[PDB]
Amino acid sequence: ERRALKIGVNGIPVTLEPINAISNVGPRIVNQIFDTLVVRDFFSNGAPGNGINLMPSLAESWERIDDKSVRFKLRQKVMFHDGVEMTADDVAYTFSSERLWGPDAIKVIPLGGSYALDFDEPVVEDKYTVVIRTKTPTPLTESYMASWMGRIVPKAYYKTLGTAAFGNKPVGTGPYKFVEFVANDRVVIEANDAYWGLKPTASKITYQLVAEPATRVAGLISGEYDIVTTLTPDDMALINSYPDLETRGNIVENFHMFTFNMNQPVFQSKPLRRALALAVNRPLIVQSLWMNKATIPNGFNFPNYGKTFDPNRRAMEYNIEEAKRLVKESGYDGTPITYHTMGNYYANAVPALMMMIEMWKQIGVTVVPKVYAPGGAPKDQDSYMRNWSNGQWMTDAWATMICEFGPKGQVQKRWGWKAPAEFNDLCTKVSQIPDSKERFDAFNRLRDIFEEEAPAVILYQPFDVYAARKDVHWRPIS
Ligand SMILES: O=P(O)(O[C@@H]1[C@@H](O)[C@H](O)[C@@H](CO)O[C@@H]1O)O[C@@H]1[C@@H](O)[C@H](O)[C@@H](CO)O[C@@H]1O
Repeated sequence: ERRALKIGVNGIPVTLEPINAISNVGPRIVNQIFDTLVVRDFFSNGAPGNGINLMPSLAESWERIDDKSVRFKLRQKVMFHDGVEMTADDVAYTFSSERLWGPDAIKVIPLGGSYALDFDEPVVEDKYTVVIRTKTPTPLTESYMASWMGRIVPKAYYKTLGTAAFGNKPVGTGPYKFVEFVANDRVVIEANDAYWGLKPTASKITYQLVAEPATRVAGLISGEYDIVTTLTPDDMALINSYPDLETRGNIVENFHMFTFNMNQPVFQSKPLRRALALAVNRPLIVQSLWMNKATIPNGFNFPNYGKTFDPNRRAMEYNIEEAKRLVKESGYDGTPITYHTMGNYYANAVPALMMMIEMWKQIGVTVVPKVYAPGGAPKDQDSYMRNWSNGQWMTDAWATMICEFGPKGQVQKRWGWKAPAEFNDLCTKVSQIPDSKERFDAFNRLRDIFEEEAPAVILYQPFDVYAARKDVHWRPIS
């Protein structure tokens, strides 16, 4: 009745510590090991999978007390996988200064600071009651707890081991418990029948790295895998021609992009970055490799932002005439520039890059592909152009414009983007004021500056496709 599931995946996270595993490949695993206080109802308000009403999970109930404080009443007798009961101390530790948003915490969870709300120290009222607090007002606390930043960790065990060692031997409250993790190869988790919620329906799940998508499709066809991830619309006809298999595709709240190491002199200033941005013919790429199913957004602007989504925003421009003009003004001598990609970790990463190489050749820029295997990533000093993605993880434009591209983020700090002062002042301003005409117009100014500066270039939202045996009725692939 309960089968062992074998999942062929595009990649394996570098760790299983829930925040440091935030990526396209970590959530599908950590989502089964850990739980959150609340969860989004993906089908609320008639939504076809992207609904936002919040429902109980580790917290049975919650009340916003004021514009800075939310009280959570926790479920009782919830057990971590090692048999330690979960209490308000564990939830307080999860969002503490020590673990997440303090100065020392940023050394081991490098992105904790940039992805945190403006937290103050949680208050434990009793064994099953915790108050999550912010130093300044924010309405996002509750939805933040349903996000990939809100997975609850065990205080005693986590603090003893440290963030890094915990990541190799994680302990959570989720429906599956950790078995093994082999870097760049597999993760195995097993049913936790002590789970507080619905009993797990699989006995074990193995996430196995299968780098090439054609090999994943072939493994599903042979019965080696029950489920496979990160396919494209082109694979659908063949898979659906098998009566015992099926595919599922949808536009994800994530965008593919290319970006630059702006510590490098060739990309320290905007002209050549913007030239490469203006030479990208996105409809051609979408028509050639995505069967016109991938979506091109009107800027760094997505419907899930709600009040900060601008449905009337103009399209991102394509101007080869201006791109040629900016290549010359930059003094670009013709030196080849590398573009690093971990194979097709991103669906259509290598075929899209080859099309963009030809587009860039037509504006006088020579770009060379540098394709590497998992774990063979280059040092920052050797990275020039690279591909990336950003999952739009909040119902507010704060994510990912401010958490990734703002003054506290990795694009400015690690990757050297010298953002104009107006950009960083606007990031600061929006994080103070509530939803209004002022906030809506400020995010539009940030979007305008993003396109002028080109620290990254948005390509499209992929039409994500996965496949599975029709007799596998539960697929832990998030
Ligand atoms: O798999 P990727 O695209 O990017 C991951 C990186 O996170 C990871 O460090 C790198 C090396 O292992 O491999 C991938 O490029 O995940 C991004 C996050 O990096 C990002 O924080 C989030 C929100 O913006 O969106 C996505 O989930």
